[PDB]
Amino acid sequence: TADSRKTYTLTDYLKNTYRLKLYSLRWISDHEYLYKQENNILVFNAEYGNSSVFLENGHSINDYSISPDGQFILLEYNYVKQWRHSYTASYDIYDLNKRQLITEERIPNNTQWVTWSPVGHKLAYVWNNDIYVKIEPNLPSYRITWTGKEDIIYNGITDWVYEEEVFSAYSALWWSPNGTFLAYAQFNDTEVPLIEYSFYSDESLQYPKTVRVPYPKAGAVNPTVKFFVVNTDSLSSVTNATSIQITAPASMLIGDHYLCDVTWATQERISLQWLRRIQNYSVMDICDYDESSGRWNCLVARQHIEMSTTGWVGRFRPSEPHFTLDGNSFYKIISNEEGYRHICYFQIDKKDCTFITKGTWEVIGIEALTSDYLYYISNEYKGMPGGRNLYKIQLSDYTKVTCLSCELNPERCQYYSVSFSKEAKYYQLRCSGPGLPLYTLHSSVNDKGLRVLEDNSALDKMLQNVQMPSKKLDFIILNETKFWYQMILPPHFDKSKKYPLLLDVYAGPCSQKADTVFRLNWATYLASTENIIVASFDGRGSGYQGDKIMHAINRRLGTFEVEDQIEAARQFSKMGFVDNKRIAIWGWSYGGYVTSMVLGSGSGVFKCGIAVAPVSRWEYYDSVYTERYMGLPTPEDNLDHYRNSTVMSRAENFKQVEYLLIHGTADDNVHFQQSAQISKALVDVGVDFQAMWYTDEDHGIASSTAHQHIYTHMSHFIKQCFSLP
Amino acid sequence: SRKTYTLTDYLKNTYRLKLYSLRWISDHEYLYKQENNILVFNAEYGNSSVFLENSTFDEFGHSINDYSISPDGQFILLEYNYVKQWRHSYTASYDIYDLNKRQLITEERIPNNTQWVTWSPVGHKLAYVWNNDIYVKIEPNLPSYRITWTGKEDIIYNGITDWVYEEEVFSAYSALWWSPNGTFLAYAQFNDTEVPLIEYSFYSDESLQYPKTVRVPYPKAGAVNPTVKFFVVNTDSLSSVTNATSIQITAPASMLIGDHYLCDVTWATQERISLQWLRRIQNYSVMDICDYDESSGRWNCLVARQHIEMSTTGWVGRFRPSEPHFTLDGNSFYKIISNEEGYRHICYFQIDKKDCTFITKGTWEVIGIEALTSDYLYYISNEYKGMPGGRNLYKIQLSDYTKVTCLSCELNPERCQYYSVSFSKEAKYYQLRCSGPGLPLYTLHSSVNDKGLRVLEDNSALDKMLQNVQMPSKKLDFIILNETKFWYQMILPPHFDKSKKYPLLLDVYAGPCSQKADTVFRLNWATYLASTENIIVASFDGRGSGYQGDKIMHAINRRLGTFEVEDQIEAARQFSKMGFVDNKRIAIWGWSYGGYVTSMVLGSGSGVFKCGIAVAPVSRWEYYDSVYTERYMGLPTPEDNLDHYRNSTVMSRAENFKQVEYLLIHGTADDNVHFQQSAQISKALVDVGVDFQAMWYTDEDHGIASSTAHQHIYTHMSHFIKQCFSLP
Ligand SMILES: *[C@@H]1O[C@H](CO)[C@@H](O)[C@H](O)[C@H]1NC(C)=O
Ligand SMILES: *[C@@H]1O[C@H](CO)[C@@H](O)[C@H](O)[C@H]1NC(C)=O
Ligand SMILES: *[C@@H]1O[C@H](CO)[C@@H](O)[C@H](O)[C@H]1NC(C)=O
Ligand SMILES: *[C@@H]1O[C@H](CO)[C@@H](O)[C@H](O)[C@H]1NC(C)=O
Repeated sequence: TADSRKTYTLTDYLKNTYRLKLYSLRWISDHEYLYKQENNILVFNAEYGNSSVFLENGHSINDYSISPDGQFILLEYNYVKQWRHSYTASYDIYDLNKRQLITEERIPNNTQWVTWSPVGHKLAYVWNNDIYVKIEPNLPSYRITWTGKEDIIYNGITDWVYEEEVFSAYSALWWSPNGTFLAYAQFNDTEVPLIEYSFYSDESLQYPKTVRVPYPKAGAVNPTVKFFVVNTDSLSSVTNATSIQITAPASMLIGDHYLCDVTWATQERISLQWLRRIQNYSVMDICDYDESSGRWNCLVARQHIEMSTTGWVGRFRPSEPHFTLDGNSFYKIISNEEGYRHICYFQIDKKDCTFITKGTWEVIGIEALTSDYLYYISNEYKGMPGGRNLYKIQLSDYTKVTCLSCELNPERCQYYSVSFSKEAKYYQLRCSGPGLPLYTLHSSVNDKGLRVLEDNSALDKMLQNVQMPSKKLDFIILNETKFWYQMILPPHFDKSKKYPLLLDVYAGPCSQKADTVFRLNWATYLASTENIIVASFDGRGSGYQGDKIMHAINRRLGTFEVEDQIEAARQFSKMGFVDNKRIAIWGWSYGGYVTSMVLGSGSGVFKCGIAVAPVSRWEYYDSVYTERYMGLPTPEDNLDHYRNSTVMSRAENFKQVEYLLIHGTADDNVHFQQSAQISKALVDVGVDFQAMWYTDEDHGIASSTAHQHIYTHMSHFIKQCFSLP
Repeated sequence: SRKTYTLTDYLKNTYRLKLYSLRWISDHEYLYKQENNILVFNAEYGNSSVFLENSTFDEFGHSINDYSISPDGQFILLEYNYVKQWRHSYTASYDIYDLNKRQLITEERIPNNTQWVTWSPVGHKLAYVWNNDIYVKIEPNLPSYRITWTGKEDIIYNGITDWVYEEEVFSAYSALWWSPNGTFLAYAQFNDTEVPLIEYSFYSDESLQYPKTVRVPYPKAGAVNPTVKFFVVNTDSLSSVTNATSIQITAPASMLIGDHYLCDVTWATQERISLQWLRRIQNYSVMDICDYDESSGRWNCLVARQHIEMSTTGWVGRFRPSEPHFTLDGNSFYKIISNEEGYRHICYFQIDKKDCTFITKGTWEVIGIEALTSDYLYYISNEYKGMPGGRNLYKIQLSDYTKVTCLSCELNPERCQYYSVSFSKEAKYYQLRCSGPGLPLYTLHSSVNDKGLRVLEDNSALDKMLQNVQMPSKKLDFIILNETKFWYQMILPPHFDKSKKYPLLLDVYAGPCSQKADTVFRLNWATYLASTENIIVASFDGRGSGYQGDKIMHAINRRLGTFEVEDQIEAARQFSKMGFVDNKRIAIWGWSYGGYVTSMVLGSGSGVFKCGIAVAPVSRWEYYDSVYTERYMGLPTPEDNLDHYRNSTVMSRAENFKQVEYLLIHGTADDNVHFQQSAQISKALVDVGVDFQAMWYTDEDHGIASSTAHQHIYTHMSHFIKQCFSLP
């Protein structure tokens, strides 16, 4: 009479047998959007529901991109991945009057970035590290920049560290809304040291190649930045156009520093956010074009400073300013007196700022700013850090708070994100759990529910045939403070049996792993098929619960986060249904670091662990991330905690545990170096362990074949550790 | 019951073999280090005195790695700051102590980053290499004379080898040869300008923030090789007012027509030198004999004195052309050469005649010529009892070479079947070294009447320790497959029941030229496996091992990864049907060429092997070096042998690994078999969805021989095997 449905199996996960539909769409105006219906790209109506085929069923096309004036379309193909965001591609442009490929002045192959202007059909592209502007797809490119040099000078695109860590994007250029100006950044990596690693390629390659990338590790030379802006409107200087530099404020010129972002606030006002390499001080420069000359006016009474007292500035970087349409006001998320991030309103002419939200909860992002409302996401509802809901607040009197999503579907839906059309006339709401993802469309006017876009009924019906695990989300209180955790529980869970326990850890700063999101992943398999409980715990300083929790780790990575994982397992351990002799832990990247530090703790709580692409020593990781939390590796600053918080210093304690260490050899992010040094430390101390390298894989180990292999291999390891035939 | 031989005993050298390492300094005396200081011994009577007391307060301030006494006993050279490079390559600091006073030499010292130093064969001249250039000192306390000016890191090598010449050709770092006197210094120059680099990462100390890329000129199969020149200097010509002049000797035109190697150089007299050259298609070698012309300063290589070596069945020599052994007069020499039925025997040559007379014959092989006097030749062979894995010393009369005496065969027939020998100057005395199958035994003899003089070391101390350990036994025997017998050994666990069912590890190497079944006493990993874990460790010599004639050896010519692999499987099969072996628990492992075989075996689909360990395997011959690879495989081109290069990769057999448990191990700083090779294996297994185990050892080279890594790799392999064999 026991349940005899199939379980959710490893093959299920790897083959993606059970598909989550995500209804991915792209707004193209205020009332119409783009959606791929299987083989076709449809255009839809927001007001109603009429759709029409836009493009229906040699070159595999990676993406299509239409100009804001509807007259041309770009398609990229021959797509070749670089780093996380960076790519090269070929581009051809077609007409939108006569669906015909433009034959003449064609964008070069090996182009690195392309972008329409916000209006009209202007195009700027980056190729061999220099910026080019096409006045029209048929006419000739104008060369804006002549300094570009492989691995040395980057114009209009980022170098490695700016791509991964500060911009989270490859693009380093910014059209004015007019289309008049084109702003761009220039990066100089001349003195940045290179990470070099072997790349083995196809078996046919007789000698291995070595990849060389400018990559500043903690306390190494950082690249330098310059900011320029060019007038594309009138630039009759066809051979040599004239670029106008805006310097950082003298506040920044005292040492090395970063450009964090640029925002055009109006047609002739641009905002620059700079940050010192000691990332506890950031300045906002407001710069105004003066038509009498060709200069810009930054440094004045318009500077807005942000200092961090108990940590660093922002979560992963200073918050983005949102400007009014007549932009001499802007809204920005800022940590307040009690240490919770809320929205402050700014006036551009001096003054401080005025908060318009408050409470023991955090605004995560401002999603849209209209002439009458500000929309934002927060975890206010039900006091649940792991929840996310859409809110709107009235502009003039900001007391008026409506939640747009909270009560839509409170059982199924506790984790919302949003996508607004042009002018925020409509929005797609995206519910990511704990139910099956639910995707709805709304009009802002009365924010009425128009339609349900996707309800994942299909998946739901399939899953009825499968023994699926449940997820429990709750909290424990260690010394005065609630700390949240989640458990993935085997089907037909029986609190009178003993189950093995896998702690899934990331535990990096700014981070959150106990949440309300629905996932089908490796944990799903472990719970369903192998009857393993998979838990996650957010300790000090996980994110989204105030600075007192988040900043607890400042200048002291690999202490309190590791501590809290241990004693979380101890508490989990005390409940009757957890087998104390079969507790394990695994994690990736920062999670690999914490796993390794836990296993080397000597705690005696954990039987075994798996570390995938771990950091091992903070001097090995990039300057922007680690220096944010760790300061600089010098005697004068924080060298001392840099040295006592390596994995290698704890190798002796690994004698007690079964350890599995995995790393891709072409990891450009966390370098194979880091695991190479862990293994050497373990060897030197006489500790046995298991290892696996993945040839030519990077940080994601994300090739279809490698993806399957790694999870297969980890499943074998876990099962043997827990004595599961 | 008694204690077993445990893994720790192997790793910690608990039970040590004692050696007796001596250095003949004359025709009747040898040096020997006893505990701390250096003794000099009279061979006839065995009495000794102190040559150098236990007082390194001459340096005192540096700990000495090694040292070297000048031939005339006047000086001692000590090295410190020893820094390993490749297999034989290293760099060091050096001081010279003048033994006939008390003081070290302080002015005109040997520079601190020196790459190689050697005394002359007599007297106390010195030649050394520093920044890739050769220097000579006529006296330790006189200034150095610079001989070469072209030296350039990683590009021009004077007096020292580049990678491929060090590893594969000379088997040494040195590329200089003093004449016997020695008035002349001969040296080779290597030019690696157009040789592609192998690049790999070196991670170094934890404190190194950025990994460094190591770049080494290394010719892979069918790439641009280094070129060589050869010179000789008249050292007696160096004076305060006289420059160094380096006379070139050019290769013969039969070599100059294409790519070629310098194989070896042998001084025949104080005025006569032999050089062996080898074509890159290694089917053809030429030996030149060159005479010094007094009033010219030239070296004359008469065409009439050339001798050429060709093969049909295969390549020339075992790993290289054999060495010539010249008579005192220098007008004749003896060389080991393959005969009509493919057996290596001693041929006698006159330097001006092409036709050579064989003076030994039989279905066995001469391994080496050890000594030549005016009346006898001494050599080692495996003739005795028809056992290819035994070695005995014989002597043969030069006149009636039909008169042969075996000098070691019957000295101790049960305990001693594997000998090597060290003769004195002019061969008045010799030390016999017995290496198995019993405990090592060292003896001294007089050549006069092959009288035994005394036992030097009998390892009595080790035997008595070993009486309290459960030691395994060694069985050496053969099977016959078709027309031929093939030899194997088994390490047998103590208490060995021939009806009970034992798990079997096949220990394999099986590279060309090689031998894994023999008479040697070893304390190793297999000893622990047998003694502690009760596992039988077998090895098998198939096609094309030595030392059993060209018929067996050349069988894999141009076909690496075929018959070698077949024969290991067959061997396991014939072991299988023994009542004392469990066919459900057969494993295989090997290192280097042995890792390749292991891998090709496991990927075979044989069904024989449950599991397997490959340590630093070759996976694809295009990845390995020109000299070794092309010897057996020719060139990777359509017109030659590319078809089989492509047919003999481990990667091609990836899908067949589904059925076995595979552990793949490789050091990341392997300069010899590059990590690339295992990296391609792993990728091919990944791409085919085959699970396996892996281990890298960062910064370890081909031998994985660092103290801690050695310990780690063996305990890791032991865990793997035991779990394979359901042992623990
Ligand atoms: C309905 O939407 C389609 C999609 O583009 C559009 O073409 C059509 O004009 C819409 N219908 C009306 C009457 O607006
Ligand atoms: C980049 O910086 C280097 C080193 O300071 C300098 O020589 C060079 O002029 C800079 N390049 C540009 C285009 O600014
Ligand atoms: C050994 O004794 C012999 C015979 O008395 C003597 O001639 C010789 O000097 C001694 N050798 C040494 C090195 O002690
Ligand atoms: C080394 O060979 C190159 C040819 O590639 C040549 O240019 C150079 O002169 C050679 N060096 C010597 C010392 O002959």
